Amino acid sequence: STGSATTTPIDSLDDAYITPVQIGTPAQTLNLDFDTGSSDLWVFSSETTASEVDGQTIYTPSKSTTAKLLSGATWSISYGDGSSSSGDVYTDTVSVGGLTVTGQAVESAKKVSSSFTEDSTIDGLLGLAFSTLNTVSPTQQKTFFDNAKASLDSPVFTADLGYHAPGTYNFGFIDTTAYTGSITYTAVSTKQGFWEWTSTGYAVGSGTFKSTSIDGIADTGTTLLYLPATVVSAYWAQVSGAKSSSSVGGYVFPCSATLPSFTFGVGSARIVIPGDYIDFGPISTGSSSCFGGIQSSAGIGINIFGDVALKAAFVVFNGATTPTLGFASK
Repeated sequence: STGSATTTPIDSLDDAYITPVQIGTPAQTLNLDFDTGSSDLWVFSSETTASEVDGQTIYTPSKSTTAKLLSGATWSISYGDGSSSSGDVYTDTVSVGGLTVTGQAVESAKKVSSSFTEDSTIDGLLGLAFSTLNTVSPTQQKTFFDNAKASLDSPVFTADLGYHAPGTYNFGFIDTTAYTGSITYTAVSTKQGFWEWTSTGYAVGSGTFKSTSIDGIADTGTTLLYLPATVVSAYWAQVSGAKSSSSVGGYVFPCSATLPSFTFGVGSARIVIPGDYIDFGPISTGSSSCFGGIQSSAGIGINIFGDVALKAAFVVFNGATTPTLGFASK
């Protein structure tokens, strides 16, 4: 089997992407944030504290004839941005772009933090990291990908995120029309539960390539590109007037600038992030100070190849017995 679904930016800045997901019988369609940096499928629901729901579409398990309470199961998660959610668990039928899993753990939110409430466009998350990170207790649950894997034509999914435009998540096949040149595969460590790999270096604009190992994670659920302070300083030093602002919480730059591209290495291959991808617009409405899309990972504890990087590539998440990551230009 295979699945194919369109993923759509939630706003004009590509702050996140939502993908429609069918849950239950009859289908309840929710727009979820596909997140290769976490491993829980959780949804706004009929159980969510009413004051914490503001515009989202909710899952009502009592209206699904295939929903079954997973007795005794609870979940609780906190993300790297400080947001959180928690609740109980159902199993139900879940389909993505034509691909169907029965008995998928659907984690029903009883509580969500304010950032989730304030984002009316995201109805929940669908985790695509390794199932070892799943928070369900006392019996850890498998991700959608994990559950589908054996049935897929090939044990892979691919992320093809758009710049200010829709893109695609495919399951079970590689669309050879969706990229240019070749796919370069690189090793993955699953020891932290992430799609963790090592970039071979970087370049700023038309500058020379710096060969240096950068360990980080391929994370569709993170907006920006988070890299070591040395690398990030070298980038923003090429933008007149750019500076790190502790009051804003990162590098800002004059909205009148033309940003340079940023290249990262995948083995001997190179992915180029156009400068426009690195502009996240005014820090506040009407400001001429703009927020940068490349930020320091210092104090995160890990480097993160978020959407800014990933949307510049066609990315293969290869879930073979020995997982690997593949990157192509497009």
